[PDB]
Parts: sequence; C-alpha cells; structure tokens
Amino acid sequence: VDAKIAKLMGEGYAFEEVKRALEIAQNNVEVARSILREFAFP
Repeated sequence: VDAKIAKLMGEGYAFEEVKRALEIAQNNVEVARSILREFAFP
C-alpha cells in the first residue's frame, strides 16, 4: 500500500483521496487511479 500511495501521489493526487480510492479499489492501483480520475473533486 505504501508503494501504491506513493505512486498515486507522485501522479499528483492528494493523500486522503488516494488512501480512500485505494480502500474502495481493494488496493488495485489501476482501479484506484480510475476512481480518482472519475470522482476526485475538483
């Protein structure tokens, strides 16, 4: 998870949205990324 959080924050996403997307995604990074793309606000 720590590598996955770092990957996604390195891509510009914020800490709390990253952790929650990973939770919903059951730690699938590709799925978490798709969640962030579709649903992050702004």
